[PDB]
Amino acid sequence: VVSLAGRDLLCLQDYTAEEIWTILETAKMFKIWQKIGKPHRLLEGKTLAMIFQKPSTRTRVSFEVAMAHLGGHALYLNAQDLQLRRGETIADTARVLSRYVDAIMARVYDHKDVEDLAKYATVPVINGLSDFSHPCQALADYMTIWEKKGTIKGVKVVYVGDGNNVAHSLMIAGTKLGADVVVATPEGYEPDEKVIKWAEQNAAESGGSFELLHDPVKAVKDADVIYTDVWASMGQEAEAEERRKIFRPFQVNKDLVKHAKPDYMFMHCLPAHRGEEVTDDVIDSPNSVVWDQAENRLHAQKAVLALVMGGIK
Amino acid sequence: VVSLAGRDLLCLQDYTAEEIWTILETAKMFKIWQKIGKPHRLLEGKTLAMIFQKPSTRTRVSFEVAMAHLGGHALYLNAQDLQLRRGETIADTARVLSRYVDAIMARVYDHKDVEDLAKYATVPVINGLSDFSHPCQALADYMTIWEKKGTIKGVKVVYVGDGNNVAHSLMIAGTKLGADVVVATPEGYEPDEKVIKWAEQNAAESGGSFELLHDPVKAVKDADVIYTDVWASMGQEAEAEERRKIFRPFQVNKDLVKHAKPDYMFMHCLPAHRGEEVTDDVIDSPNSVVWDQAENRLHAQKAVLALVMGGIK
Amino acid sequence: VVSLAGRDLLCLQDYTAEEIWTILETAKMFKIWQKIGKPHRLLEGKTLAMIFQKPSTRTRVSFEVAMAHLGGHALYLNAQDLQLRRGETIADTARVLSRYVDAIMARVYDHKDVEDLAKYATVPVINGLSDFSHPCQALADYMTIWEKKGTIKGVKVVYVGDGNNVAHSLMIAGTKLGADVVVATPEGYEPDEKVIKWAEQNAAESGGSFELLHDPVKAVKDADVIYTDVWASMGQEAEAEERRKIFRPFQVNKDLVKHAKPDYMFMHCLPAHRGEEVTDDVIDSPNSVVWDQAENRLHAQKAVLALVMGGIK
Amino acid sequence: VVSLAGRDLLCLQDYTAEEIWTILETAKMFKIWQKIGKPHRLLEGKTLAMIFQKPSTRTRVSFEVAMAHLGGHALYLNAQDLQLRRGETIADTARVLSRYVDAIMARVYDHKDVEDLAKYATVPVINGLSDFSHPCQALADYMTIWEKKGTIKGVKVVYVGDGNNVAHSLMIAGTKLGADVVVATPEGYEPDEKVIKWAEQNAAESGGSFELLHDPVKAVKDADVIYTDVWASMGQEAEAEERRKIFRPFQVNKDLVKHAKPDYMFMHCLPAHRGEEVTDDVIDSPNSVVWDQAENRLHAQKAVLALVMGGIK
Amino acid sequence: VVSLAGRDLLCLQDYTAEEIWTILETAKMFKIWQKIGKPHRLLEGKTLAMIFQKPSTRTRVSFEVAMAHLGGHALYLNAQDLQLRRGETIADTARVLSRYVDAIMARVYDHKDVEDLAKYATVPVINGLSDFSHPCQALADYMTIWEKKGTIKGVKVVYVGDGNNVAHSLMIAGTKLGADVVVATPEGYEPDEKVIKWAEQNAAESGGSFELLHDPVKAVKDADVIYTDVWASMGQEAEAEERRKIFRPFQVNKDLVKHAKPDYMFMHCLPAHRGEEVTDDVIDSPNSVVWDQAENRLHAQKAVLALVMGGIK
Amino acid sequence: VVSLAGRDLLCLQDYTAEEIWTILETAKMFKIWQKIGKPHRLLEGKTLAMIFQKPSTRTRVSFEVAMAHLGGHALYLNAQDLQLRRGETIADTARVLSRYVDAIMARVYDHKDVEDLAKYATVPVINGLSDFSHPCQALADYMTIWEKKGTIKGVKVVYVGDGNNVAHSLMIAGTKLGADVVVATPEGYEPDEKVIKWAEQNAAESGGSFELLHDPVKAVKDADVIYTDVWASMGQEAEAEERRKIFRPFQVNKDLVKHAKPDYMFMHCLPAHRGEEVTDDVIDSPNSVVWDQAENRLHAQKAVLALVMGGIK
Repeated sequence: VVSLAGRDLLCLQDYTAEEIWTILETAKMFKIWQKIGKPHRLLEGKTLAMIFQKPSTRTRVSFEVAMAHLGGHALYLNAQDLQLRRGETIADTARVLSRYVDAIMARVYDHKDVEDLAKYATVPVINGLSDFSHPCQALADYMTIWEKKGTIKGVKVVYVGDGNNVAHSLMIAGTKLGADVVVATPEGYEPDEKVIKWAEQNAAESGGSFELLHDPVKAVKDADVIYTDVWASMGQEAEAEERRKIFRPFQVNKDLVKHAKPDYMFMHCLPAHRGEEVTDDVIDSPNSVVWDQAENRLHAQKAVLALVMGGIK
Repeated sequence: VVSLAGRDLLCLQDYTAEEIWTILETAKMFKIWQKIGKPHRLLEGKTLAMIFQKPSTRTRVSFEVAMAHLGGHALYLNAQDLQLRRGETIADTARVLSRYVDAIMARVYDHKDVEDLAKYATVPVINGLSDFSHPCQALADYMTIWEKKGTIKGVKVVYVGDGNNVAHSLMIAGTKLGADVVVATPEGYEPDEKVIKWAEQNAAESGGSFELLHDPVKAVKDADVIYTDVWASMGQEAEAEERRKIFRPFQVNKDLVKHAKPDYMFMHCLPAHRGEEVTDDVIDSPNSVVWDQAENRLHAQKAVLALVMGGIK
Repeated sequence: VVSLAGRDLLCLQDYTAEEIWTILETAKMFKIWQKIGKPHRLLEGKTLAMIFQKPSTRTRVSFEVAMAHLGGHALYLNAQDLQLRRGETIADTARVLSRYVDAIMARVYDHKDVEDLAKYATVPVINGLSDFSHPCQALADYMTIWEKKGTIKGVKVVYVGDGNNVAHSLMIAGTKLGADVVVATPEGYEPDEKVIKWAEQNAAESGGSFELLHDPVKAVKDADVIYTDVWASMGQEAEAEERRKIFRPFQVNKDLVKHAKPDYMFMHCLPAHRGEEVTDDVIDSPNSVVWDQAENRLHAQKAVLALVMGGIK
Repeated sequence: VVSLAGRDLLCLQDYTAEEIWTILETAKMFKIWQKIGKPHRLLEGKTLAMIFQKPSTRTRVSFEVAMAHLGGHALYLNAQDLQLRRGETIADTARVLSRYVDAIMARVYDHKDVEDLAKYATVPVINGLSDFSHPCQALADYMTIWEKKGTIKGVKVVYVGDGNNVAHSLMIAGTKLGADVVVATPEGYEPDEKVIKWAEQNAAESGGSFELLHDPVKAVKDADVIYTDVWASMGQEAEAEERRKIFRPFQVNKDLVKHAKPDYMFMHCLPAHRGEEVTDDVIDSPNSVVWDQAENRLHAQKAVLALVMGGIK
Repeated sequence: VVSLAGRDLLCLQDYTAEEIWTILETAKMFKIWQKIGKPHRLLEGKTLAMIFQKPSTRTRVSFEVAMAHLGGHALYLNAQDLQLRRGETIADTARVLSRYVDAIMARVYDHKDVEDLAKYATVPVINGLSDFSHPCQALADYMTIWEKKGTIKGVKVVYVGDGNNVAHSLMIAGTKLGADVVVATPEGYEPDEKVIKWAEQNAAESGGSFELLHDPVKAVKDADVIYTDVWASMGQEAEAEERRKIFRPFQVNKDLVKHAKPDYMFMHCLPAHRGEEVTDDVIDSPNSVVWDQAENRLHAQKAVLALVMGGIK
Repeated sequence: VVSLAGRDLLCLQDYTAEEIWTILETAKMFKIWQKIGKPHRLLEGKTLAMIFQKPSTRTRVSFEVAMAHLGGHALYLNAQDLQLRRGETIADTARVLSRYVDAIMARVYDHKDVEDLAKYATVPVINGLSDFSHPCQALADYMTIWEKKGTIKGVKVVYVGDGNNVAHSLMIAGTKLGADVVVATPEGYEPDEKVIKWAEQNAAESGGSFELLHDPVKAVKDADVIYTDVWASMGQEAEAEERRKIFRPFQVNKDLVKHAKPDYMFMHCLPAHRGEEVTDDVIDSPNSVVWDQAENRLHAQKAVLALVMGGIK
């Protein structure tokens, strides 16, 4: 294990497999503490400023509950209080905030904002969701796979659907952890080339693999976990619901799933659009693991805060 | 007294008189603890997610202060973060939330929502206000009557004005507790028939009574407590202020009150529209009890949280 | 030092120099406690209701972090939950709130509102910002000057730009503390005459001085600290950016500053509009003290809460 | 309330109504503490020797759990370890035991034994069950009636079946508490005359009443609570199951019960012989209260130990 | 890991591999805590009623010591106090007991009794030994194999001798955990067909295997652990010591063992009948692991109590 | 004083006078702690397994109360749970028990059993009573003499009656402590020759003495303490009450006692058979000290547990 004291968590490609393992182990520990009822208020009086430039309840309550469990306090800054680059330069808000709080967690559209926030920060900055990546989710996801499957190594996890931020992060972490990851997406909707390049170099070292495809049924062959997420042009509606014809084939359903292992795990980072990317039969099939996966958002984030704030000096 | 560990509080007709008494006694106890300065952080590290689909400060601060006193933490979810049936099925948000928090308190329009929330919950669900009922208010109200009057039994409490959610709850509880309750409302504005039926069966058992009327001065005869609330077509304005001509006669004022006992108590669940349902002379007369009644919202809710979360197993 | 138990903090002209010194000393103490890592949860279970009628992050997080450090809890009431004089008379909300919380801190436009709030309160009311004054800022400001300069007495602090609320408060406190204060503003934009009168009577007693001027370069002569703030017709834009021609001469820049002492301190209460009232060269010059000044908002407010709530009886 | 420090609890006729009320109030308090999860280890290191001359699980686990909750320790002495008058004079075992433990609770056949035990004791002696009386059960019983019914005063509690030890105690307490008690038993099986005499003198003072009868249906008329217990010649079997013909008419069943109030409570001190003294329809009817009644054995005994051992001097 | 809060432990076929792993991990943790001397009284004031319908010291002291370590209290109910279906219906004793204690652990002959106990319970019920299964032993056993061998997966554990309750449980767990399990028994003495069917379906999923045989030397080939237990017609004696001729060939001895791996582990759940199923040379050979295995009964049960009682809500 | 950490207490001839003094001093200390109400839970979480092969309440409750006072837990194993050499070799039960508990205290017939128990133990073994000796009683006895008489040295303690286990131990300790001990017994009923030899060698070193006699009146001449115990063929009854004619002369009574010092102390280890070995006049004469002596069983054993378990390493 290694110290992460004072670190930022913008993107996992900055992390070594050992650092990402440090967080999963501490998280497993905290999860057990919690199941047996053992208190662990390790951050009394510590404060975490959560800046939300676009709502997200799962992230807001998982970070807020995580801090409460550790005895600290998360303040919730909204878009009606905190636009970033509007009433003051991002550098200035970072400077002042770092005089009051102990760590910042930002949920922002433009990844460059969370990056600017970190550069002038002085206090650890965590990325709860940007358009480029979602690290906290990957940690929860691989934590889940690790719990259920017993290992992350030779597991074929395949993501089907639009290549977005969580897709990026599933690639970066799994490939760093040694998993054989494959992503299948409609032709013009594949992950950013930079992260694809990343995924391949990462893969060499962890004897994992990465593989882009454009045919779901091929991708999902003999899969251990099938993962999906909501799809493109979010806010599209009938007035550009085009995502339907193109993405529709990718919908995780009874038939697609049939190509995976009998004991495959279905994952989705929520929210689900039952009917689109996934059907009732799947999310609710006993192969579904969406809730344990949701829960691990609490444990995993509980570990990164303790690790990056607790290691004080 | 009885355990309420794990129970939901959607409507008091599900509660026995003993269960409602359990909460009032624990509440009286907590109120005394508070007056003498004795701490009682019985829920350290416990979290309560408050979902507000429509604002309400009295409820928001009474639940939030109640949890702070017990050492726990209430997270406040707004309408800009949490519409219910919009970005995800109510069943799904209930499932995920119940993986993070320890109890949910919802303030929603449609009572069916709080009901759906409870069905998929796994964690206790409390109804802070729906269009059908307001249990937390009745508990505070009867707690107040119990304090001041010394008993709830043979007390004639009469509600005058539109038959709404608090009207429903005043009927359900008082009639369960043995009070002689009467509700007087303009002809087309009387409580839901289902709760009226409830009130009558309940009344048989607690030797109380219920009685619908349509003439305030008759209703308020020899009354111990006269209760009122804001009136109909809320948001009506001059463009359908019709509530004026019809409801106006019901306005609790110096003359109406004159028919009640000399030592009658005036109650209102706030907010007051001084000038409409009640006049300055009344809410501010020494017969008014609106503030002690407001305060008991803290003590009563402090008891239901401790009772339904504290009794853990 | 003196007790401030139960006091309100609407405006510092109500305070004696000893009372304002009591708060600065307690604040210095709390700042040292904090630097050495010594806990001081003096207000466990205490709650502070923050009413924001107009956003302000620096105030919101400084009060919220201050209460967390003391072990209490601040509830944040927004404009979407709490308009003041809309759904209920300010007297009524004050009455009910004072049945739940231990102190109220209001950020409101009309100073008369914070004044009405205090009159019906029962619980201490603190003014986090009104259009007439900003006491919490002056305390932080003079605390900063006291730290850096070693004294407040014979220090010439000069404010340049529109005479607003913070201008009012810089005058009232500095002049009460014995500083030689001067305010320079464009001809039709000078501080309220009432506070100017105040500043002069105050000055007699503390052998300080006050002096209105309309020429920045004269004002800033041999100055110890040069202070500025954002300027007039806020929300003006190009459609009445008139503030430009008139205020432009007042812009704190390399040349203006050149008239001050070599070791002068530049202060600004933030937010800064780099380019308008101040330029990059100044706020970022090593003479700038804007961040220590921002930080002292935490320590100073931490002292007023402890002082006005801690002294319980 | 009054001190019971150092007292013995052999029979309730030695207790005043105030003393029996002291124990019920302390018990109600402890019950609430328990429902909210508030610890109360008031007897750390204290030990209670339980002597069982004839098995009884309900008593053994209720006393043992009660002491664990208070942080003390109950040692369980069986008939294979402790016959009383066999290997040593009862006076001698009492003397030695009182050098080791803090209170003794004995479950013995001959009431004279528990009486001898107390005479040489030095340490409080509690009677968990003798052939003459069962005080701990009456306390639980009247506690239950008090909880459910709201008072003990004008409540008609009627016991039907063999007049035994619990019958004795129901008479002694209820009549001391002001209840209108009636006992109906087959002709040759009525309570001891001494306790019947007691019941009548007691009744005068508490405006209650007592009344022996020999016709169940008459006895149960308009009853609030109908109570029964197992019946005569225990161990009789077919070889003297005579109790059948004679007692059979007394069996609490659907028809008998029909004469009581609609909201009557059915009580039984357990064990039940479903089929004999009571039928499935009754013990399991929602009018049955046998389990809350069983539970109150814990709370009531928790109060007598705390009261008679806690009040140390 | 997963919550087991409120669960019963009658048979491990109800448990997922993850749930059984949750308990082993928590157990490993508690074992380390214990070796370093770190306290963990996680269940203060909690009580566990142990019902023994047939003696068993190893189980009685392991559960009793486990609860003492956690700060709770186990009450021991014997056959002289608690026959089940004798003086009262099993449903009734379950109801009353669940009003006093926090969990029940039963050691009974007929598995249907422990099943009935759980159905009317309200409080978690643990099966310490029935004629169908012994879950607590399997957990200890696989915990031991996991410690020593480093994994449970590809380990060939073979059980030789009468197919009884522990045989059932070794099959159910090992096969659920992925081990290659084989059971060899004399022709008419093989495990129940239902559990054999279970073992095979379970095996498919955990890439383990199961295999019934009737020739010990074949069974023990290349085995990692050789397990045995006492044999048939217990209480048989010379007057039906028939078990001798038939079972004798199965006796684990120097020769049989010789077919296993050099580093094989010998396990037995005790009591041993040195001379029958195993010889001095084996139980005492350095390949024997019977005591570490016995010890893990403490750690494993310490984990299930903490897990099923500690996770309170 | 000296450490006794990890020691066994089978027989006091293994102990030096300093070791036996270490225990008496620690015992005196614990007795004072207890009289002033000072807690001393020195063995939290520690467990003591008491194995009783033949009942004994005084020993069972003194060890059980002693452990409760120290915050540990004694488990009571009976003859219906633990025969020693029946269902498993004594070596095996010792091995397993020593994996669960922290010390063992055995009450067994055959001293060789307690000796075998200790040989395979790993955990301290204490002998609460065997047929050869009763160490815990001697410690209490000499503690008593030490308290009352002020010293043990030149005190003539004489034992009259059958030479049994306590006789053995009175000889071994007193003679080790320097007392002048004499034992008088009917001709064929004198202490084992081995311990008599012991007593004489021991006596040389502590300038005490030992002396066997067969005439009580001579023995009791000028005695400081006269000690007796129950007599021979226990279970004899009229069908071999022969002990009467032979032992009768030895009965401690008014006349015999008359030969002792005026301030002599009468001791008996209980149980007393008032009428046989001693008469009412003696055990109850103010010269009797049987109860203080009984009480010191608690203090003395409280010291050996703390000493042999507390000194951990």
